[PDB]
Amino acid sequence: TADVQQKLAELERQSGGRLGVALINTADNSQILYRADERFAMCSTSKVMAAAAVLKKSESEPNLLNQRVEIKKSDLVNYNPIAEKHVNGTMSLAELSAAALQYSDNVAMNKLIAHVGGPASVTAFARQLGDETFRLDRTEPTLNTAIPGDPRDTTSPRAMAQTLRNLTLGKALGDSQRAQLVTWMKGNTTGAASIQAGLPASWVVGDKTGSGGYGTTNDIAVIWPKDRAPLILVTYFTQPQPKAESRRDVLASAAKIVTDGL
Ligand SMILES: *C(=O)[C@@H](NC(=O)/C(=N\OC)c1csc(N)n1)[C@@H]1N[C@H](C(=O)O)[C@H](CS)CS1
Repeated sequence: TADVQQKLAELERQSGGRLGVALINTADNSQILYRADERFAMCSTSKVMAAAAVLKKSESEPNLLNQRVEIKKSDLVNYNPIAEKHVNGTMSLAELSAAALQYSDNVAMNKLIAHVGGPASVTAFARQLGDETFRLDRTEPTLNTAIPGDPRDTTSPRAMAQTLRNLTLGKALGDSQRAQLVTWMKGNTTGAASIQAGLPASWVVGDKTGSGGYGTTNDIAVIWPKDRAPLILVTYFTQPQPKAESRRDVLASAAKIVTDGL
């Protein structure tokens, strides 16, 4: 629609920030892009890549997901809703992926990064997927700084949508891993107010939210509307003021504007 671009434009200005958007309609492989080629701080939406990178590995390491991992009281960071229940205990990689994807647990992310060899190797996995834009550079919690102009821990809407389609729908992962990722994302607890709040209440959403400094509010989602082919929707939104508040409603409006007619 001619209007869509102009609507996202006004949405962006009224919202007073920088709005990145990339929608893939698997019905006709069409796309809606808005600043789809600019870098945005990923924030916790980065957690999908790390877990996917662990999933990839398990394909070539029968278990891997069952390996236990020590939760040291030293490990705790700023947001630890599941790990904190296992200090001086362990959690499987399967349990950390789940905890990272569905509760945005920051310790589990750090564990995931650990077991794939640091952020550079998670980036190396993105390259094995043909994603040339994704870069993980830091650990939790500092990778969420979202300091403007910084390129650390960023990607583009276009890159992340194609990648997320490859992971949840395509063949980046074996059939069993693909299904596990989708179950995990389908079970997220943090997304109710972001992409999902812009869709009909009946559609099924698997999403990973992200938030960070400068009012940065992100969400990346695979969507299965009833009686339709799925959509991949990346919405990234960032703000000038370092202490600007989150704006999850911006992401819902964006999802609102790009699905009108679907
Ligand atoms: C990841 O992007 C996730 N949050 C964090 O990583 C947090 N801090 O790291 C800098 C954090 C602070 S409070 C909190 N709940 N998380 C994003 N935060 C949102 C949110 O609504 O706060 C959800 C967690 S409910 C996941 S996204």
